[PDB]
Amino acid sequence: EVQLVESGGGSVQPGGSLRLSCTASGYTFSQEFVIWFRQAPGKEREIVSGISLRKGWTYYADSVKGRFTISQDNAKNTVYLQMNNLKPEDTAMYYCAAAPTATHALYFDYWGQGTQVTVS
Repeated sequence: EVQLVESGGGSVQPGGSLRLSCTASGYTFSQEFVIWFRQAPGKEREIVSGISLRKGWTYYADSVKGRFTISQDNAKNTVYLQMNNLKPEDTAMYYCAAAPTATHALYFDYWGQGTQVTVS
């Protein structure tokens, strides 16, 4: 009984900006870590960012550091991904996922239908 729903994608010019949302519902208290991952057609899933909701620790893929920022709003039970200075290489479907621990990518779960980001 946890569900995550992604929104906020769109088409933007190179250098532009989007804010994605990951809106959670259900008994989400166990799901202390949240990630955003992306998948482009014919490529493998890439984790772009993660956050510990309890401690505020963050992770970023090297190629998004300085461009993307993950944050949370607990009243809205939402995690956001600010994407600034977007690049063609960022084009993909974006999903969010959550887990009780931060040891294995495989344990992250509960992604929704994703949201498309296109940079051109």
